[PDB]
Amino acid sequence: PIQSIKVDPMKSGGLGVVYRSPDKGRVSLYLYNDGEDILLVVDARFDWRGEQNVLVLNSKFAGGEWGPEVRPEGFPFPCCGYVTTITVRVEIGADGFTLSANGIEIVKYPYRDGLPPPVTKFQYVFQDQGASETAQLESLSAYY
Amino acid sequence: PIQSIKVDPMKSGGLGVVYRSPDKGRVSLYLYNDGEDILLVVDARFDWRGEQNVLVLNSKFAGGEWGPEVRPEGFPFPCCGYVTTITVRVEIGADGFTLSANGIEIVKYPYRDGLPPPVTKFQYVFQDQGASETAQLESLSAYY
Amino acid sequence: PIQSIKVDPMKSGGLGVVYRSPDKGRVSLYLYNDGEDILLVVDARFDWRGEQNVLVLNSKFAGGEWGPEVRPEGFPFPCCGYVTTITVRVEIGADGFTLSANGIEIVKYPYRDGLPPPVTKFQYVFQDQGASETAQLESLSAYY
Amino acid sequence: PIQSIKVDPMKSGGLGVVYRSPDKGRVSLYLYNDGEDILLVVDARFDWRGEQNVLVLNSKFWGPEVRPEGFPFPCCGYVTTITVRVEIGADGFTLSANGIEIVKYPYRDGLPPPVTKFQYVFQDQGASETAQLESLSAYY
Ligand SMILES: [Cl-]
Repeated sequence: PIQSIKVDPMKSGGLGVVYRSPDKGRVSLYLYNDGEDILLVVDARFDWRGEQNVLVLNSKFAGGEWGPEVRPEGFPFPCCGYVTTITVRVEIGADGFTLSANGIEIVKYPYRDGLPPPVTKFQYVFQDQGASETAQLESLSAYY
Repeated sequence: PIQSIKVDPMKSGGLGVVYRSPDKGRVSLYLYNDGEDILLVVDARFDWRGEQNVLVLNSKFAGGEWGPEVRPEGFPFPCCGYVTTITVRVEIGADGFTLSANGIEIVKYPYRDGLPPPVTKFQYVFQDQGASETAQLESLSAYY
Repeated sequence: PIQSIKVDPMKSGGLGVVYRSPDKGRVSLYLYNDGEDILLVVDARFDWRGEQNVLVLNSKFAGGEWGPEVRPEGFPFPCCGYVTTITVRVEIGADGFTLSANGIEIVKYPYRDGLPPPVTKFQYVFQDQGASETAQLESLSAYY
Repeated sequence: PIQSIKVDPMKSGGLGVVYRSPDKGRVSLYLYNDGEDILLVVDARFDWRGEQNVLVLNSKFWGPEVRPEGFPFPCCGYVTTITVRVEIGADGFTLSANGIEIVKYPYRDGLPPPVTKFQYVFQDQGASETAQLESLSAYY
């Protein structure tokens, strides 16, 4: 349900994850620096606090408050309560993060004030909301 | 919008397709014998004849009539009018075909009476129903 | 040891193979048009009629003689009589083929005059020469 | 040419690497615990001090060295993409390359999982084509 890989400080390249989606709950991906600031959360809400199939991007300092949510369209939430295998990729660009899902680009996310790279940790968190089918993590990768 | 591969008669291995889903229309995959009978259609209805996110599998002889529809759950249609990359595979087993999408097994389908392998041809067909994102075929594969 | 796909007339995309290499003998990939001209042969000689670890490309008319033979470097022939899986890809570009193996571009190859695409058939052929490990075909693909 | 991923300690699953090979030098893959013990190194010697195209496995805190056949060192001057996978099984590591099993390596006393670190290290020895790391993976 929770796994991380820590990388040698990363200012370019990509982080990827493959997982089987849950019918309920949320899958969260956290990109941290050593300060443990959240440079980016990619928070895919399957069914979460009354929201269905909602993707949320945000950042924040370690003991800190969420910035504004961004909510892109195009994340491959399966219909009808189904589940599937999802591959997600975060490019660490000069500009900001680039998020792709199944090789399709979802959103460009410019780096937030005082939170640019290097990334040093990439974390998967599945949180349940009484799902019939819970998320299964298959892999975590760093792309150089 | 229509593309096929022709193979030496296959009685095992697999046929795969990758494509970018459409927001409307249907993507059907046809597996034929040398007689041009349809041993199997894998009919992914994204938005077709007032149906939405429906998978239909059936068989019929060349000029004949469709037999009994099977409508399995789990095919990973995207929510919300979104598109994604879908990988589908059909194994040709001893007793039936095994259909999988994104590496997850969808259903097993016993060969219909007098419609057994060998498969000799595997064809992708997308038919529009005024989609704003039309299907894009990426590849067709034969597995030994 | 011989397998082929016939595709619809292809002026675009690519064609792929995946196989487990032989410790001797040759593996040839032929690209035909409808007339059965050889628009390209990618002939990988592991141990063949005097030669070891040599790559040969040519084209010929169905009738006629060969052309000037090109022998690129870079083809991943394994050392020491080992075998491995080889992935090979032939892009059908505007001006010639591009050959790659395991994702590394091996050579570009301008179309011989009188022998441009459409390509209508991609064929794999293994010919033994007393291998302790013969080749095994894993897949053939058309990319659009 | 040195990279690592540190993972929450793993007693099952797998570690993968993809890189483009060098024509000289060695690329070495290390599996470490918390104390930097070498639970296993997979040392692909393309051209390394007299040895050519040799695979070497071992562990340390040296000890007996295994030398499996079948690792896909390319012939001639050549380089390619290589995909190596190491499974953390119950009996030991299982190592494969380009989808093919190369050998099984029982854990050695004092050196069991969990694995906390997987590290790639290319050391050059005059290569005209240097190694290029492409990705490092953990499988769960
Ligand atoms: Cl119909």
